[PDB]
Amino acid sequence: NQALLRILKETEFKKIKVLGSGAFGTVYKGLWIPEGEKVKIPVAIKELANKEILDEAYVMASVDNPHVCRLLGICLTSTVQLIMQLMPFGCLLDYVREHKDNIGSQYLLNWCVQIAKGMNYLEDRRLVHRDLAARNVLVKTPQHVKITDFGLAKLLVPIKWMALESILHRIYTHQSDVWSYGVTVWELMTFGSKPYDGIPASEISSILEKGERLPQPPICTIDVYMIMVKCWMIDADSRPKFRELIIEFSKMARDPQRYLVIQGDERMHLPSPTDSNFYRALMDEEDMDDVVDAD
Repeated sequence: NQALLRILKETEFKKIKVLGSGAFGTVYKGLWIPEGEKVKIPVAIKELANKEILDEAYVMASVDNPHVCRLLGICLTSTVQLIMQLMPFGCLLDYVREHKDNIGSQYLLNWCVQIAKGMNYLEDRRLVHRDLAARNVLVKTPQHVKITDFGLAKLLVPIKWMALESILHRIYTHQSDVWSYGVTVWELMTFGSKPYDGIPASEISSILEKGERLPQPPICTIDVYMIMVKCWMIDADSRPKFRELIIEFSKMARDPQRYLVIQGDERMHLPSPTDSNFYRALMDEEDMDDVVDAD
């Protein structure tokens, strides 16, 4: 459906401020000015054959799930610029670093559920993300996270997030996405530690072949670490399925203290109904499955 992608002229938007720079391009806070109107509407803009580009943009614009960000519009000039909904809380990687040791188990486990729900939706569509990482998950509210940057990897190298077969053979599948999910979970549980820090990307493949993996995060029980380890099995078909991961983390979220050990966790519960309602009226009106609370 081409009605899902708005083609914008550069005259009706302007980049105002940089939010982050990558290898794919630069992300700006921006403003949309509807033609014939006076209002400035805050948006996010990412500046990176047109037919090949538009073909993929239409796919990205078709993504409709509470946990994957949808491409809303595009402007093609000398540059390709993408427009999506601005999310003030930013990327989850920054969020966990800036809130280190101050995040409750209920939030961490529920984020794992939500990311796996978003990836399952892509898998059902037979779509592969290719670049899942904490830097590519955004916070809509503390209770609601969303995968972003879908489509860009294919459209345009994260060795330390990649499945061995991706490193060696540039094979990308749903099951290589599961490997990167495991690394993403590791990032969250360590509050944004760098994976294999101090180790050259050039030797990651040899480290993995020797059976070495990312270490157990200090807050993870053995059951949680075992899920991560299963995500990094050499045999792709022996790794978990996103559908299974949804179920597993949803179970842990029902008894969160049994699965993560976090100091002061008893005062880091999910927000009250009052506060959850305020957050939603104010910045999260889209429909979404209820978060999993403790039994």
